[PDB]
Amino acid sequence: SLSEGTFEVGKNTFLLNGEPFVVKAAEIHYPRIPKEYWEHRIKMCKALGMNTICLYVFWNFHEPEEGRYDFAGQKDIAAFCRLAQENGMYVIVRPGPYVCAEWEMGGLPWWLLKKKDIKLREQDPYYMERVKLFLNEVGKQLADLQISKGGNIIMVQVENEYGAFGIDKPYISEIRDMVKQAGFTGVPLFQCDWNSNFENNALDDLLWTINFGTGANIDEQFKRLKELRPDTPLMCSEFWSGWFDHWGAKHETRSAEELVKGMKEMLDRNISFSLYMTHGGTSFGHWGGANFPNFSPTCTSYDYDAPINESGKVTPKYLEVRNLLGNYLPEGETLPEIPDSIPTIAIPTIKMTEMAVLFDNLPHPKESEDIRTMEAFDQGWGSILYRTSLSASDKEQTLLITEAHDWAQVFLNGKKLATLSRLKGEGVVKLPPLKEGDRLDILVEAMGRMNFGKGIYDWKGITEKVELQSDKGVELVKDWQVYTIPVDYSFARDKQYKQNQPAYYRSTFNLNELGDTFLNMMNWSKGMVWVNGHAIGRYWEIGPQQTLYVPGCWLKKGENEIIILDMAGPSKAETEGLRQPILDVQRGNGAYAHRKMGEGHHHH
Repeated sequence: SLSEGTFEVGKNTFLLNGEPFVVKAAEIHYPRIPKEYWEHRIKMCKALGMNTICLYVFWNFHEPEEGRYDFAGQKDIAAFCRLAQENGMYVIVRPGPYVCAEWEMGGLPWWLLKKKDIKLREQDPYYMERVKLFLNEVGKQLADLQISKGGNIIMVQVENEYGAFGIDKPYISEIRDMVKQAGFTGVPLFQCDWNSNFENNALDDLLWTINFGTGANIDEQFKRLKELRPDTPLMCSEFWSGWFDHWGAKHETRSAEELVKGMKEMLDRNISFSLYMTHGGTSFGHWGGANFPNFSPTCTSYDYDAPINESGKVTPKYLEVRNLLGNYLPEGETLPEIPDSIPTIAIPTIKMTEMAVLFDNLPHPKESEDIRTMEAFDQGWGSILYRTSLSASDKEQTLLITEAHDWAQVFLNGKKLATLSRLKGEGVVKLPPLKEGDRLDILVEAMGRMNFGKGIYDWKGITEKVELQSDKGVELVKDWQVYTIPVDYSFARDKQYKQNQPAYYRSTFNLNELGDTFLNMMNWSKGMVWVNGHAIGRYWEIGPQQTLYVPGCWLKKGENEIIILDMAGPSKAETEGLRQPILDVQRGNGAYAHRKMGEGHHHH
């Protein structure tokens, strides 16, 4: 076997193979970076002056269906770690089960919600059992990569900021035991929390660390920790810097100044850290999360205004941090060279030739007397259509959908009547006089499940009931035909394309030269996109994001295929490839209630 290296918690310092070592880590999310660019992004982190990469492990990404573990291709976290080792970069693993990170349900799998009374992030028998099985799989993948086994992994995390969730040491203790039983026994295990709550779940046999963002007061952050443990090395597990967007909210950026300063204060005290988002990348497909308690979906782009932008390019911020770090290098040391950027191409207008109307391409219906959530129909992602028939009526009636989780379109005999957005907490629809048998269609699109606090308990579809009010009172609407519309590329491809309402659009285009491009979705309403089978992510006319990053590595010389699922109908069925992204263009009326639009001068 390979020789055994070590990483230890020393006296006021970390020791890498017996020598003091300051962890200068780059936070990276392997699911948000095309597997073909992992190497490139790793090199960018290296030339930046980082010596370590911190990796959250996204549970639902690897086990989208109970029992169906996946660690191949984009999900091959071992491959990423090896790539990291091949570039002399150490790794710190945060194996979940919960990771937050503005990701779908904070990393927890939707199928856990199939158990109505499931209790998350505590010793619920079913939850704990799945956590143990998931961790064991992660162990089979990364345990042999611990530094103690010739690998590059120096530390492993126990849970994630539990202090901001509750107080349950027995739970944390069991999680710790599972991590150890999973195979991670050769390196130190650590906890991370806030200066104001780390004592609530702090275990004595574990390293304690603190998380905070730009503008924090270093001394005020570690003051208490030094008291409890005078000899413990200090580490800001996650230094949050930058800004991630939300649909319907103004785009923002953070100054390189404040960052460089914050990073210098810690460096000047030999305080270890992980720049929370050295490279954000993209929340491809349906993986983006959402804010809690006020539902707010994050944009597809996870640029974060990080040193390394979404497409992996150098930014003024990169240079400023690279130059800063370049000073704290060992005596007689030179920073590695900055890798060349990936070329960008502009693709000429692509006209969607084929079109397939969703209502004319429905899967088999699931029949249900009462309303049930999407998960109750064994679906975790995509859209879900609740259809029924209504009795005749002479006068107008009103429909109250009690919690269309996320975004719904309501149709009467195919004609759109209304659009209800969870961002505004809407739920009422006006019905005109009805004829016996009129068809009521309620198409509910599920966006990301909230990823913070109790937001993880986020059921999609219609959560409780649908009520009809008439001159005779209010009654529940029952007897439903339920159609689950999955996000699988396979489902989007298998449609009756031919040649207002929800539809799949398709077209092929030829390329003679490759490179990264940004699809202009300015002509479209809302939905998701696939290019050569890859799920590029969601888009929404309201912005701030208007383009979708498409990696050149997912493009091919010759014929390329693009499929777009548009929910409300485009202004024009065509898109184009730009060489620059659009992340600061908003459209339409406020997507949120005025008190959250953050602006008031002369409304009305």
